Amino acid sequence: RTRRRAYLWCKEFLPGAWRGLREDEFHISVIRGGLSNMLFQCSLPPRKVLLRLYAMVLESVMFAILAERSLGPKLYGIFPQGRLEQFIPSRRLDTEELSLPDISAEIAEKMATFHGMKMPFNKEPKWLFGTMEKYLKEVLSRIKKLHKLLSYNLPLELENLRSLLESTPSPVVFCHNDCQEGNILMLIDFEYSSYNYRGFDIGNHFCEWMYDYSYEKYPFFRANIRKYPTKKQQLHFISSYLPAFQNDFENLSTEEKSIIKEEMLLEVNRFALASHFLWGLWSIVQAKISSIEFGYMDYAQARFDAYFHQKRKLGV
Amino acid sequence: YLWCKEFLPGAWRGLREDEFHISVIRNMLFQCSLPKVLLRLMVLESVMFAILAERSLGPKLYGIFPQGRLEQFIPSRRLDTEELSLPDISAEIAEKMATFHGMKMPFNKEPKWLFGTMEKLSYNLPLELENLRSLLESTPSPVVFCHNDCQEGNILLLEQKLMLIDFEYSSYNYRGFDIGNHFCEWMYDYSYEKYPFFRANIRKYPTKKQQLHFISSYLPAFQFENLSTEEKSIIKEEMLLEVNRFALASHFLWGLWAQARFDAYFHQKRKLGV
Ligand SMILES: Nc1ncnc2c1ncn2[C@@H]1O[C@H](COP(=O)(O)OP(=O)(O)O)[C@@H](O)[C@H]1O
Repeated sequence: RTRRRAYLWCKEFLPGAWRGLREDEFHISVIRGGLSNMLFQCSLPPRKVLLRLYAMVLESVMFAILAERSLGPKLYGIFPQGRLEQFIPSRRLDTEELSLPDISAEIAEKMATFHGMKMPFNKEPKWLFGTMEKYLKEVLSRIKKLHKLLSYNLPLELENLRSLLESTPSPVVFCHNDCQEGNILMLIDFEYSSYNYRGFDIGNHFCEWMYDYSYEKYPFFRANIRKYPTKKQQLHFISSYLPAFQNDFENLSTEEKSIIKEEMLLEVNRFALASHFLWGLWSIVQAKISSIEFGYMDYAQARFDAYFHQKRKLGV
Repeated sequence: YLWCKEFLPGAWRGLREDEFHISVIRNMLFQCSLPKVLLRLMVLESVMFAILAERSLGPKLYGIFPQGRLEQFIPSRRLDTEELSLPDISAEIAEKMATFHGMKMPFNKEPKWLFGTMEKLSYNLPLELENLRSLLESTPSPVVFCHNDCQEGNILLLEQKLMLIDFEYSSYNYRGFDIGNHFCEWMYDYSYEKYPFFRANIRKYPTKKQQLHFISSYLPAFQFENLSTEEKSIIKEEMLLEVNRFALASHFLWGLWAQARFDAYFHQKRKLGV
């Protein structure tokens, strides 16, 4: 029987009707069936709950806290396999919805709210170039494809970037770091969340207009470089973002306002380069150490070609 | 620090060593301050500490990472044993311990922690835990979010005079245990300079009157407690059985891996009827 454990958690953690409720009447339905996150719609007929099984205290102290602040589902029980999580009738929102004005703004301000937070995690801005440096080292028909990636001269370019981004001031704030369409229901899943350059969070969100992972045929993803936010679009994100992040912002002069936004367009767009390089690196390492399923070298090539395309567009 | 400078905001990022001074206090406790925070050197306790922190009924939480934590330094002395009997303190601890109980928490609601922990000289035991289980296996006591460690040296008289800290042991448990365990603490002084570091007295244990002025403060801060005076007495009487029998749990379990807490457990065994 599929419900093998399941019943045992829901009876034990959820109070009231779940307290006595016999096994003959435990109704569970699968929602997502993953190798490192299975989802389940356990209920009774808190009437329904979301079971989510399969160094990191981060994305569980995080989840808790957002459940305290009404900005995430409630935490109805936690245990070393997963958690029982409030069910909210909801769905992942697909890549094509991100450009909507309705949804875009919201995300911009929610990401501003997120960056606003002050949290009990390491504040040393290590995550970005510490991870990238580790992966580049690690890296050094597949055998074939890797060469074409490595022929780009990744070690050099990585310091070319270190240079470029070190010239680009970006405030250090608690970033989500994976703010793409499949993590917005409300903004969820903090696997890779940490303190980081705000630039990365945004630019990585922009990069994310290009890639759709809703896929069951290899390579399991689609890339549309002609789908990155336009200038007007970017600005508009930033201008739903700034007033949600700086209380002082709305009363600045237009030269002040305009100067910021001008400077922030440069910021997030140079950081978008980091998103291509980080994830490009990440993907290659997964083409080896992955029990998941995806087209990781293809994804790599996609991320890298963007990266070189990207930096031609910027001209520096 | 590292650790401190790694996690704290402001001047802390700019600090160096030597330029920072900690100060040992008790695994270990520490006391770090600028040229102040508590340094305590897994996931499940972190989730716990933070939620409590978030409900502003704990010290502030600044850092949390695998082998430890960084907390609000809360200017105060800790109470000593003799203060506990004070009608005013005892009452406040009863109102505090009550809310701490009425909190929803994301953990196991089947009391396993109690029996489980005990499982985990000439005193030949386990067959004693067997009565101790069966007996308490009867006693109905509503489950709640228990502190599991209400000693004087865990209650701060800060400079509503007090709040409670140090919840390393804060499981879900039978209400009887928490309340009862606190009562057992009136009997144990963890002062005394000489060996064996403590003094004890079965007479300092709260009387019928004392533990009642206590449990009549706790029920309002829990419970509408408009209910008839006769319904309140039945609630009180009710709870005494539970409180005092579950005080045997207190004694016994407190054979932390010397301290003849047993001598008392056998005592309240005669005194109880069972
Ligand atoms: N609290 C919740 N209540 C109801 N449905 C949820 C909840 N969280 C996630 N889901 C469902 O799961 C999908 C997203 O799952 P997600 O957690 O992003 O995947 P993964 O399990 O691989 O990390 C959405 O389509 C949504 O319907």
